[PDB]
Amino acid sequence: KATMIIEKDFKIAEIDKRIYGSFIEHLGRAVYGGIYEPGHPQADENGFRQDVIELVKELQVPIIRYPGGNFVSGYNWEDGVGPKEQRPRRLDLAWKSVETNEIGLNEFMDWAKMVGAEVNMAVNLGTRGIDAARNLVEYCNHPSGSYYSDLRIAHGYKEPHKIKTWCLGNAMDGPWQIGHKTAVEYGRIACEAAKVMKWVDPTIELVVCGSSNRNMPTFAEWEATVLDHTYDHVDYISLHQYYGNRDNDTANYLALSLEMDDFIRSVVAIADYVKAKKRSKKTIHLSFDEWNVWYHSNEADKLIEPWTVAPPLLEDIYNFEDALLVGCMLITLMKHADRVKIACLAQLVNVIAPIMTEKNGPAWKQTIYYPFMHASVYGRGVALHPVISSPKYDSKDFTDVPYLESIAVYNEEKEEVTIFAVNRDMEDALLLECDVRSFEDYRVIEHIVLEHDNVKQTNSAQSSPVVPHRNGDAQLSDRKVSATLPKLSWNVIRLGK
Amino acid sequence: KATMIIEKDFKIAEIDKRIYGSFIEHLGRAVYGGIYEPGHPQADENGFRQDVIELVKELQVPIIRYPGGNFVSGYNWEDGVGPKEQRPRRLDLAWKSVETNEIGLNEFMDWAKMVGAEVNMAVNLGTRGIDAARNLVEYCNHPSGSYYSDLRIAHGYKEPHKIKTWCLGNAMDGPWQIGHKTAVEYGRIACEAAKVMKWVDPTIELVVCGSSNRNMPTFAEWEATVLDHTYDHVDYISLHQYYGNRDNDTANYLALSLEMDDFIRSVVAIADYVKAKKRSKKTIHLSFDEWNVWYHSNEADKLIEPWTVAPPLLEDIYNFEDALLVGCMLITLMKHADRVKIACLAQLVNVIAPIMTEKNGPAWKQTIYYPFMHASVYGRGVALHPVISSPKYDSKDFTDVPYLESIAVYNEEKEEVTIFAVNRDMEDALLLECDVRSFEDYRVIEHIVLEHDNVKQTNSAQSSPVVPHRNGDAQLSDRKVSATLPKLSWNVIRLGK
Amino acid sequence: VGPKEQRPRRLDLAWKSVETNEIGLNEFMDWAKMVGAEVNMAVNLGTRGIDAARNLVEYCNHPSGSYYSDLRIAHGYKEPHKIKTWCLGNAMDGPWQIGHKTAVEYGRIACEAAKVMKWVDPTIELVVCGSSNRNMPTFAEWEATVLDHTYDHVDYISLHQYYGNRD
Ligand SMILES: OC[C@@H]1O[C@@H](O[C@@H]2[C@@H](O)[C@H](O)OC[C@H]2O)[C@H](O)[C@H]1O
Ligand SMILES: OC[C@@H]1O[C@@H](O[C@@H]2[C@@H](O)[C@H](O)OC[C@H]2O)[C@H](O)[C@H]1O
Repeated sequence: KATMIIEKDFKIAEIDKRIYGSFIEHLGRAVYGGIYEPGHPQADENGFRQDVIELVKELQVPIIRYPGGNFVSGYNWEDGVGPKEQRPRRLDLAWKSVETNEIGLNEFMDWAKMVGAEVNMAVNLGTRGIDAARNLVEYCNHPSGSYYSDLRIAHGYKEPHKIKTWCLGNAMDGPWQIGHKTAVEYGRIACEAAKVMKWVDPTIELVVCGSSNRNMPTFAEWEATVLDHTYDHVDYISLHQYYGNRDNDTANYLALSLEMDDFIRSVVAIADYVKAKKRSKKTIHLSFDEWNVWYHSNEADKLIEPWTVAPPLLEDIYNFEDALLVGCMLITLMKHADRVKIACLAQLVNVIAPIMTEKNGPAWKQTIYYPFMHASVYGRGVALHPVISSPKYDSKDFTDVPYLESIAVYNEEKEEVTIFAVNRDMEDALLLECDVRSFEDYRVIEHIVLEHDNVKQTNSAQSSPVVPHRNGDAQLSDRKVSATLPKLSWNVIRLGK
Repeated sequence: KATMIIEKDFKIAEIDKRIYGSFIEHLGRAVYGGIYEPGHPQADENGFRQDVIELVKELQVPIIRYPGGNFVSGYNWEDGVGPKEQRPRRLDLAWKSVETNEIGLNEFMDWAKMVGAEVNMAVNLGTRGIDAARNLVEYCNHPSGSYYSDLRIAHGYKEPHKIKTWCLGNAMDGPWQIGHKTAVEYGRIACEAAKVMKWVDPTIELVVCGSSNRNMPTFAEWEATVLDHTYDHVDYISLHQYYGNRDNDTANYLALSLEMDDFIRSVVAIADYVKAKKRSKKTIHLSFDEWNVWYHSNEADKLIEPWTVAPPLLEDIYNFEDALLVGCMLITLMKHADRVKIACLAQLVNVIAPIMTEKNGPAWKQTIYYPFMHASVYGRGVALHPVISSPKYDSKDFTDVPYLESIAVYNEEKEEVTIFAVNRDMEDALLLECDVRSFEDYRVIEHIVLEHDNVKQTNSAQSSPVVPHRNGDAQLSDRKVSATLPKLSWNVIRLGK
Repeated sequence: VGPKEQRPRRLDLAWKSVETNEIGLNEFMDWAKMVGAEVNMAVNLGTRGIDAARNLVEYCNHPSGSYYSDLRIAHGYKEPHKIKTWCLGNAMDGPWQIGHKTAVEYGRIACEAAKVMKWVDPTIELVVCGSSNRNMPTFAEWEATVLDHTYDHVDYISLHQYYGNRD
C-alpha cells in the first residue's frame, strides 16, 4: 500500500513548459539522416523528413538546444551559412567526423519552425570568444542596417530569427572539451560574452555552463566560481546527467533519480549562495540541458573509423527499464519546477534518442518516447507538493528508496489533475490511495500504463512490444482515488471536472 | 481575512528545543549584578540571585552559550578556575572593563544547573588556539587520571561537566574582534581545534563561527571558506542577527523577520554547497546563536568610562513593538526547524535582555520576555508547514509582507496544537480561519494575546503595562478555528483533546 | 625531564593513551648509550614551534652557563648530549596528525625552526619532513614546496614507506 495527498493549495510552482525541451547536436546521424535526408521518400522540399517532423510534434517539444554540445566548442558559425559552394568541409574534433556544413544555423531554424520549437542556440567559447558571440547574436536577431544583419538578409532570411535563449559555450570543465577552460577562465569569457550579446539584444537570456557531470573533480567548486564571475549578466546555470545500468542491477538503476534530486538541490544551493554573496535580488534558475539514459552504444562506437560523414554514433537502443528511469527523471524535474525552468532530453533524433530512423526507411519510437510524450502532453500546469507515504527498499548505492515515485500536476485552465507514478517494485503491485478532497467533482478520465514483463525488451523498426495501454484500474470513491500500479510500471492517472 | 491549512501530514520538522536557548557573556551586568550578586538579600549560599533563577526557569531555556561573545577571544579559562586568591584581575579588551574572574567556568556550571540549562561553551581562538582548546575540553569532560581532569576534581568538581556543544571561538571576521582572523586563518585553526577537542571527547558537537552579521563585507564568502576548511569535523555553523527601529518605521520594522528568513535560507544554501563539494553524507545545521533587538542603549554606552568593574552596558529597555518583532523572529526560527537546531536569545540577563535587575533590588520582565516564554513553553513538538493565504503590504525595504506571520506546532505526546501568530496590521484586526480537519476531537483551550495601544510603551521595575491576557476569541467549530487577531498583536492559540 | 614527581600525566592524542612521562629524553639518552646508538631527536612542530625548538637544542647540546643548559646539569646530566641529527617535526601532511600543516605552513615553520636550532649549535644536521607516504594526495608537491622553503637550512628530506600483503 502507498498513500498520497493531492492538495490543491500545497503547490511547488507553475511548470515552465521548457522542461520538456530537447537537443540536437551535429553528432552522428542526428542531423544528417535524422532531421535532414534529401532523397528520402518522406523528405519535404527543403530535404527534411516529414515522418520525423510528425514524431517530434507529437512530443510537443517547446525548445531545442543546438548545435552542441562538444561540437560547438570547435565550430565556426560562418562555415554553415551562405551559399553551399563556399561552405568548407571541416574536421570536427569532438566526434572525429568530417562535417560538410550542408546544414547550418539558418536551415536548422527552418526545421525548428516546422516542429513548432524555439531554438536554444549555443555559441562557441572554446576556440572562439566574445567577438564571434556578439556577431552571431547580431546576425540572428538584429533587424537590418548592419553588416551582419544585412548578411542574414542576403542569405535569404529577411526577418531576424529572434532567438531568446542562448548557451554561453558548452561545458568546458571537461578535459575532453575543445578549448577546455578552468572555472575562472570560463567565468571571465562567459561574463564578457554575456555582456556584448545582451548589448546587441537586451531581450535575450543567457545560460552559463555548469559541470559536465556530477562526478567531475571540480563539481560544485565550478558552479560557485562561474556564478561569481557571471551572476549579474546571466539567467540560468546548466546541469548535465546521464545514467546507465552497467552492472545489470535494476533495483539500484531505478533509484538513480534520487541522485538527480540531490544534484538539482545542490546546484540550486550554489546559485543561492552566490546570490547572497552578491546581495543580488535576482534568482538564478537551472537549465537541465542534457539528461538521458546513455550507455548501450559505448562498445559499438569504439569501432567507428575517424573522419567519416555522419557516422552512426551514440545509437542506444532503449529498453523498458530505461523508460521507467526516464519516467522517474521527469517526475524529478517536475518536483523541482520552482527552480528548473528549462530541460533538454539529450538528444532528440538517432543520438541517444526517443526517435530513431533508417536510411530510405522508417522512423520509430523508442521505449523512452512514451513517458516523455506523456509528461510533455499531460504535465502542463502547477506541480503540487507530494505528501507520500510509501514502502521502501535499499539497494547497492541508496537507502530508503520509495517504491513509489510520483507527483500530481494541476491544470486549472483545463480543470485537470494528472498523477504521474512509477512503481519501482520488481515483484509486487502497489495499491495507491490518493486523497483528492481538495478537488471537488473530479472524476477519473483515464489510467494509462506502460509495463512489460521483460525489462530488457526494446522496440525496433519492425515491432514495438513496449507500448502504453489504457487498462489501468484507477477509480474515484468518496474523495479518494484508488489505483493499482503494476510491478515495474509507469502510470498516468488523469482526473478532470 | 487570512486563511491557513493546519495539516498534521504537512510537516517541516521536529523542533529542537535548543532553538529556545540563550546566552550570557562576561559583559556589563550580565554576570556581576545579574546572575551573581553576593550582597543581595535574595542571593543563595553561592551568591546567585534566586529571583533571577526563577525568572530563567520560567522561560525553560534548555541551553545557554557562555562566556562569549567578544569577551572570549581575549580570555584565559585558567584565570577563572581554582582558589579565588590566585585568580588575576584582567583587562577585558572587548568591553574595556576590568574582569575580576570572581566568576569563572565552574561557578557558571553551578548556576546553569540551578536554572536547568546545559551550557554551550566557547573556546578562545583569538589570542589562543588548539592547545588551550583540548586542555579545556579535558578539564571539563575527562573523568580523572590526567593533569587537567584531576585539576577540576581538586578545584571541587569531582564529576565532569560533560559539556556537549562547544563554540569554536567567537565570530572572528570582525575587525573589532580580539585576534581577528580571515576566513582561511579561522578555518584552519577551527579545523585543528575541532580535531583535538573531538579526540579528547568524541561525544561532543562543534559549532563553527559564521559571520558576525549579514552586512559584513565577507558575508557568505566567509561561511563557504570556513566550511570548506572544517566540514568533516564540525556539526553546525552559526549566524548572528540584531535589529533596531532607528528610523521610527513600525511597518518596516515588523517586516524584518522576512530578511531573517532569507539570511537563514542563504546560510543553509552555503552548507549544502560545501556538502556537495565534499561529497559528504553529513548535513550541517545552523546555530542562530545570537539574535535579538538591540539599539536603544547605543548612546548611553558611549559615555561609560573604561576600566570599571561591571559597567551598565547594553541595557536596552524594550517596548511593545520590539516584542512583536521578537515574536516574528521566533516564528521564523520555528519555520526553519528542519535546519536551525540551536538558537540563543542574546542575552539572558541585563545585557539586551528579557530579564533586568537593580542592585539590591528587584528583577523584572521586559516586554520581550513574554513572546519568548510562550514560544519556549508552548512550542515543543513538530513544526507544521503553513499554507497561508494572507493579505500583504509594501514598506520601504520589503514588498508583499504578509500581515499574518504564523505557524502551528503539533505536540503528539500532549495531544496539543499551538498556533503562534502575529498580526502586523497597524490599524485593523485580522480574521484568521484555520482548517484543522486533520485534527479530530480538538477544542480551544485558550487564546493568549499580547497587545498595547502604544508601540513605544516599556515595562519597568515599578509597573508592567505590557503583559499578556487570555481573552482571545478563538473558537473551533466544524473542523475550523476562527480567531480575531487584534491589530499589532502577538497571539498564542492553544488547542487540545 | 626533571624529578619524576613533577612530571605530568598527559593525554597522548596520537595513540589515545595516557603518557606518564616516567621515561623522557634524558632516560632515553641513557638507554641509547647502553646499546651504542646515537639519537636522531625530533622536535614538536605540531602544537609547538621555534621557541621550543631552540630551547630543546640548548638543553641537550649547550655545555653550561645558560638557563636551559644549567637545567640539564641540575637534572643530573653534566655533559651535554651533543645530539647531531634532528627531525624538524614529524610528517605534518597527514590529516591525522596533531597540528597538521600545509606544505607552505610547514615549510615556513621548519625554516624558522631550523635557523634557531643551528644558531644554538651549528654542528647539527636537520631533517625536513617529506610526505607520510607515497600515496598522499600532496605527494611530491609537498616535498618540492617544503624544500623551496627550507633548502639552505637543512641537510636531508625524509621519506616513509610501509608495506603489507593484504591480498
Ligand atoms: O549529448 C552528447 C554529448 O554529451 C556531452 O558529453 C560528455 C561526454 O562526451 C563525456 O565523455 O562524458 C560526459 C558527457 O557529459 C556533451 O555536452 C554532448 O556533446
Ligand atoms: O551579544 C553582544 C555581542 O554581540 C556581538 O558583537 C558585535 C558588536 O560588538 C558589533 O559592534 O556589532 C555586531 C555584533 O555582532 C558579539 O558576538 C557579542 O559579544
